[PDB]
Amino acid sequence: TGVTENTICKYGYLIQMSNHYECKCIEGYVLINEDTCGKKVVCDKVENSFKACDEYAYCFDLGNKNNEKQIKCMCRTEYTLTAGVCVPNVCRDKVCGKGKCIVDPANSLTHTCSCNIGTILNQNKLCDIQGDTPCSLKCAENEVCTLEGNYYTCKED
Repeated sequence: TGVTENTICKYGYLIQMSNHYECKCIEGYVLINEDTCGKKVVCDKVENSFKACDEYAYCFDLGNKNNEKQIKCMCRTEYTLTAGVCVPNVCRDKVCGKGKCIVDPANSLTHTCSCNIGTILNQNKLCDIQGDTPCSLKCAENEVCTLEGNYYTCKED
């Protein structure tokens, strides 16, 4: 199973889309897993290899028959680039319309689309249908569900 209403996001907070929950990271952090974030690290040392450097990305160093550092921010294993951002392999060059491609929690072998609020998912797994999903987050004390762009999130009053 992926992110649910009771999922705890390490160094991140819960957001709600039309048909799924997701974890979004605190300032200065990026996603390692669906529910885990780590500090965004600058890839400028071999000592920093495999540290978080972007969403689903970690620092990677190449020894191209060299002694110099050849380091870049690379998609973690089981992830690949799509539209300039690392995505799950099941999301390789997949489109969602008004939504975000994710791993399908009901079947890890396929992808699905987490649709922006105001759009629901069509039977072809495209976010191109107009529907309004109510907010189902459990917000903390002195907090209220707030629509921030494409996703609901709990915000302070």
